[PDB]
Amino acid sequence: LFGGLVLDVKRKAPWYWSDYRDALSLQCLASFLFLYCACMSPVITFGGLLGEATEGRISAIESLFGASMTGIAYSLFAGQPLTILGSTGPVLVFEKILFKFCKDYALSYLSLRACIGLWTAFLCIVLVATDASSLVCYITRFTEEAFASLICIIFIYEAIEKLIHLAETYPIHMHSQLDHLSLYYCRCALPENPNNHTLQYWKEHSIPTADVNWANLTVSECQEMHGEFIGSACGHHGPYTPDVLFWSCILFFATFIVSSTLKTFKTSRYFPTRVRSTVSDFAVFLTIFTMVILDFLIGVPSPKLQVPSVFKPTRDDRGWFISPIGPNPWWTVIAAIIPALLCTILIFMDQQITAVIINRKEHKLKKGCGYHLDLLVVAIMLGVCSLMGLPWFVAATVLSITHVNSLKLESECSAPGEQPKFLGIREQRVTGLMIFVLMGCSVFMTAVLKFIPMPVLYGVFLYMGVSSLQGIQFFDRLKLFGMPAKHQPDFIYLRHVPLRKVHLFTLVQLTCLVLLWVIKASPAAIVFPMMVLALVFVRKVMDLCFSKRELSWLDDLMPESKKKKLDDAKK
Amino acid sequence: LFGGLVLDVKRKAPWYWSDYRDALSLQCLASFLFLYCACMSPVITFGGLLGEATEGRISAIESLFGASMTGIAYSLFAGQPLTILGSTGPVLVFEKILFKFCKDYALSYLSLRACIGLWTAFLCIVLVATDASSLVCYITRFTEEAFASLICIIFIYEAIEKLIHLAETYPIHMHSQLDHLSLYYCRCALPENPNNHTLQYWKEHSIPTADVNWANLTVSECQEMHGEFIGSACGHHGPYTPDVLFWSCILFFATFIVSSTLKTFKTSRYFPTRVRSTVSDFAVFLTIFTMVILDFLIGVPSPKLQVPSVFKPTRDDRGWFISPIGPNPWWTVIAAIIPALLCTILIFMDQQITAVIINRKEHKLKKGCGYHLDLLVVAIMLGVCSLMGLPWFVAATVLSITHVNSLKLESECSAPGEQPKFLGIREQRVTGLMIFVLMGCSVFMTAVLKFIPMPVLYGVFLYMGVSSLQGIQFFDRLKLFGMPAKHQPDFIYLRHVPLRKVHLFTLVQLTCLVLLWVIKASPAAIVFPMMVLALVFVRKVMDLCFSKRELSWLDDLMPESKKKKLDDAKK
Ligand code: NA
Repeated sequence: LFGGLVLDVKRKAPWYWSDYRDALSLQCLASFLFLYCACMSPVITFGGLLGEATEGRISAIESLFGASMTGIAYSLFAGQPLTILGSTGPVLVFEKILFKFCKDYALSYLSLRACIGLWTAFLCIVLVATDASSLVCYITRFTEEAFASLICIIFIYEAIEKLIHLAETYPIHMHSQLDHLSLYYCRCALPENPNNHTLQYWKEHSIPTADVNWANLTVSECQEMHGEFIGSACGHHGPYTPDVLFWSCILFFATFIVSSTLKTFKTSRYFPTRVRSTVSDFAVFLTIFTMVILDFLIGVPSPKLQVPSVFKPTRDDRGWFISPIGPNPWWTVIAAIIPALLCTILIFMDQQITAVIINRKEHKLKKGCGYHLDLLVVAIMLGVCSLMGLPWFVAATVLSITHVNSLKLESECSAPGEQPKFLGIREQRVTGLMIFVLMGCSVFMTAVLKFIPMPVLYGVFLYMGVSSLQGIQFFDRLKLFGMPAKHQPDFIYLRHVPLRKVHLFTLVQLTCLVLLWVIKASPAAIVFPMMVLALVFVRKVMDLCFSKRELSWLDDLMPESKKKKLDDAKK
Repeated sequence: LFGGLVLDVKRKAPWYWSDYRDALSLQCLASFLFLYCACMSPVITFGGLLGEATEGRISAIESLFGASMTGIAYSLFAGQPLTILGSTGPVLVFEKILFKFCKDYALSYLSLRACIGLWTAFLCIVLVATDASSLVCYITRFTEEAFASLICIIFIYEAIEKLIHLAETYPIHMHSQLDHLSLYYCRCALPENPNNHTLQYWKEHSIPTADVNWANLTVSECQEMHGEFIGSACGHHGPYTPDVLFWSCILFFATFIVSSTLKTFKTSRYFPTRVRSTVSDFAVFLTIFTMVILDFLIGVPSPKLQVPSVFKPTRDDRGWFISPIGPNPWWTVIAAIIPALLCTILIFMDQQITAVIINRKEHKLKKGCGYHLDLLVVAIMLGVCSLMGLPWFVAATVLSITHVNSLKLESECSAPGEQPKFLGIREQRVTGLMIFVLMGCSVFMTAVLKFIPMPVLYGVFLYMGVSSLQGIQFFDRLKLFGMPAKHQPDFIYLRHVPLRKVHLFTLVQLTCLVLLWVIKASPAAIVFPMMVLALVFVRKVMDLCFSKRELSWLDDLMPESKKKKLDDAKK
């Protein structure tokens, strides 16, 4: 109820200091380096992708600042501070819709977006007052996993989409004809039967004496007269990249084989435990390090994550921090209630589901946890980031899970080679702080990531997407389609529910994935969070479609390993 | 004594028909398909490499003809049908020196080599008459593993090394730095301040008015015209290749990863076992299938394997069948006894050590073998090859072993995935025949391998090298010196033979390996076989340096498999 959220803080304050001294060097150092690089790339790409859309009033710097701020407060005042936030599809689409709505009565974007951001923030406060942890517990595995797994796959989907997309901006000579190598050339030249736009572009910009200069230009230079890249070395607007496409694929493919090699070192027998694990958690940093040397030696001009080195608010119509919201006539502010209310619901439900996925019996919880405090800290930080007109980041699934696995407490007497002991997972509360502090300080740090190529981070991302789901029981079953039925291990959840019913839960769950997939692909697509509601309604039905016993074997709330221990000790 | 190799044939007669009907498709098909390709490129690089050496007296086709016969007869008429007689170092150097010796008193090269070939054939005939078999016992695991490990290590190195050479002969740019890509050029041009060498080459070949040609000649034409390549894309003699390095590396890595993935699919569990196992054997065939297709589609010119379709003598002044030697001074033929005596010794020991390495009991077969038959068919094949003026071939290590490992019976009764029972190996002896049958018929066909570039054959080569060294006990151990003794792998040495004693033995084995290694690298390298002699002498000394019980564990002529059975049935 109202004033019952105090109990969360009271129940985490004795533990608060005790969770700093928990932290160690040689593990956290590595986790911080890993998450620092990981977290930086989506913020910048998102900031840019969003920059074009909301017409140059938002850019890399605005996303960097809001992201620094958010990370610093979240890692301090969260009742589950192990979620490492990252943007999602509803925000990106929502902003575009806000933008399309903001093409009439469009006197300031910023004042309208602060009014919308404030209404949804304050509403998130109204939700934590009433009924934020009075319904949350009604959920079960079907829906939480349908949501988690589907999202995780998109993580992989855009890792690949990122690579294939590059393939469009970097083409190749499709048959080299080396004998004709010395004949290859490409020069810029004037349009032949030129379009009006090229025509208008040339006239109104006033370029004098272009003929002495048109015989050969640099790559940027031709793009500014809009001329044809004519030659036998031109098959697309972008010249024929010799090697970027095919090196990029080598970087991409080598990372996903090598990164998996490094994380499985933990169970190797060739060393004692002390030099083993410590090679197996520097992994992402070593893969960044070696692909960096290979790229340095044999110089392919492969893309990198670039960050600007100039510090400013963009468009000269922003202060660093700007309070005023007067320009829109007053009524629009009142009219914003219906979108901000749809958003407070999508934001609320995203957050809470993600909290449910952290607060399972996987990634064991040692101490108590709070829903209301978690929601409180996103709601206050959403309100202030919106008050400074900066980008929003919401608790993402795969990021939280990989953050939680990198730092971890493990036994002092490990079995010879085989049988590593999980023995919990760490919560420090200081690397989350430092990551977003050091990424805040990287407005003027441009050298460190510029070298770090884009492809190696893309592999890191896809590997991340794959390894989060090794603990999600559903994917295991998804991969059981071509597998025979006598070939699996004991898997108690298989022995007392028929094969026909196992496949039948996988087909239906897969149907709702396919259903999500098409709603995501609609030119609206914001129904998706609210779809988790329907996945609960339908779920209840299924007790009658199939026996209640028949779901107490799969969705069963306690994890499969424990029930294997339990049922074997009964017999 | 004499006529004592007859027992081998008497012991190979009973099995004769049963070892064709033993033969089964898809485990033999795939092996043939991978080998056909593998063996042709091996006898093609050695025939063209001898061609430059013998001023075009011996050709690759002469090499194809000798190879087709050498293999065809051997797989019919030997005592081990899984040995493949490959293009080996000793031949080349012998032929060099011989060519160098036939510059004083060397009117004819072909007749002199044929006389030596008949003499060394003859020397193996008196050797094979008496005691070919008895002296085999003096060779043991020490020497054979030392010898073998080095050969496989070298083979792996020249897979990688050959690839480096391709990048060296098709030069690459350190940095493209794309903006100036379009600015780059290189055109052929007349030599300025011409060197005496190109001055001379130009003059005597009589090619007038090259100035009108040298505005811009093609890469092939300029590179044999000794003209200077002048431009910004020529830092060196030839323009930088856009795509050859990265495409060759993609074929190389890809082939090395997919064949080893596929070959371990036996111990994966995605399908019923019967349809599982068939896929793994053809994987080499599958890597070939898909890479030929991919290169067919988007082409990157890279060197491709061609064979002379035209069936002829070389230089059109030498008869096919040639003639019996007679023109040379009679005495030179008698003088050839000493070089040929040297040759016989090395040929007998090189042959015999490879045959010992195949006829291990960890390499056991459900059939016999005959050393004396193998030398005998080698001796016939050595005389006929020499009388017809063709290249000789001595037993190569990796080819014979990758044959053996590629086809092996393995049980399908096993538990799914892990533990596929070893159940001996497979010696049908019908694939060797079928390989060499198809390259014999594929001497006037060239269309088959013109569409397979070298790099993919090189990735096959790297897979051959890595997978081959399975059976070598020593290399396993070298890789266990890092492993501690807390959870050390089960090697017999820990309780029966002290770590100190295993180490002293491995260090002395390694020193004699490094000594065989420097000997190989020596500008003679005739001395490589006689060293094997020394490896015995040194073996004897240790009979006073150590108890004999403590060395019967790793140099046993009964495998570990038997010791594991014995020592487990005692306790
Ligand atoms: Na999300």
